[PDB]
Amino acid sequence: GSEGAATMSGLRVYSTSVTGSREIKSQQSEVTRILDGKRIQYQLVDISQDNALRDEMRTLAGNPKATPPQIVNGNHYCGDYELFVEAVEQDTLQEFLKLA
Repeated sequence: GSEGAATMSGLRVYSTSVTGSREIKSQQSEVTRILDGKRIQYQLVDISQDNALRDEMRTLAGNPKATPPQIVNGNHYCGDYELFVEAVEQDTLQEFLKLA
């Protein structure tokens, strides 16, 4: 095994409540689900609430035509649902993010 100390990471999941795409939701629900199960410390950022977010998110990510979900670490941009799900599947979710 491996034990020592812990680290403080500001995980943020940029999701929305009002959407028509639908598919997005799935990604959002999933991300949160996986994150939930993984018991990862993160904060659900409702971009819907504040329109600004919608933008702030796009910028952070690096695309105006971006969409949720969106994983962010403190001031780092993990990636999208795919990038996330991918790692998760690869069992390297710790690498993708800013954990290790």
